[PDB]
Amino acid sequence: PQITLWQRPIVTIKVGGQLKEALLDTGADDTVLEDMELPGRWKPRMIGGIGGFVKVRQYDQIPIEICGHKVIGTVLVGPTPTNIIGRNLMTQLGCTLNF
Amino acid sequence: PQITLWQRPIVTIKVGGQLKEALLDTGADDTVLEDMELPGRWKPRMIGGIGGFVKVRQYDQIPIEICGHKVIGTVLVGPTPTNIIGRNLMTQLGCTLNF
Ligand SMILES: CC(C)CN(C[C@@H](O)[C@H](Cc1ccccc1)NC(=O)O[C@H]1CO[C@H]2OCC[C@H]21)S(=O)(=O)c1ccc(C(N)=O)cc1
Repeated sequence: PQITLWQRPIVTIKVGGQLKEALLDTGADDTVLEDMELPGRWKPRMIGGIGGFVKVRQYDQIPIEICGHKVIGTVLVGPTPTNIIGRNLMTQLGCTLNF
Repeated sequence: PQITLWQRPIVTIKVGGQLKEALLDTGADDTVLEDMELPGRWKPRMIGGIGGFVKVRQYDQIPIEICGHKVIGTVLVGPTPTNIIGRNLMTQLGCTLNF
């Protein structure tokens, strides 16, 4: 669709068998999800933002369904205050910024 | 313009007489710039980023030139990893996200 930015661009996603709301975020290189269970091996990272850094687990090749579209990519899991869909998945949707 | 998301959507802005690089950030409610000096009075504000809450200076009705367009609105100034243009100004650009 065409999503305006008058409000937060929040969409419903399905990941790890769980349904949740997440923010379409052009300012995020990668997708970052609030603490949840995911299968497989992971690697520790530190990612930085406005309040400083948060410790996350990096999972690779995680399928996520976003607005009825199945995409796959890197997901970072940790104590983020909100679920963020980053550029690494938005590209798979063919999502662009337009003005 | 149409901006794909394979790379960071960075643009040059002109603000307070200076040129700066800034990130078009749909995950940001607000526009947040690194320490700067802007005219007029400021008001206290606390914002919550990925790492926690941060004190910033809120300046109102600041003109910024972005991609050839003049926007005028609220600018928060404080410790940020990068200058971010949030939805408050992107709406003035007429920015939308599209599939
Ligand atoms: C600040 C930018 C440069 C990076 N951040 C993405 C932003 O869009 C970040 C996303 C977000 C984090 C926490 C709560 C709500 C939204 N937004 C963000 O910090 O916005 C600030 C300014 O306006 C306010 O509205 C929402 C929170 C406040 S990030 O910190 O969340 C981030 C950092 C690293 C990565 C990564 N390494 O992939 C991904 C995301």
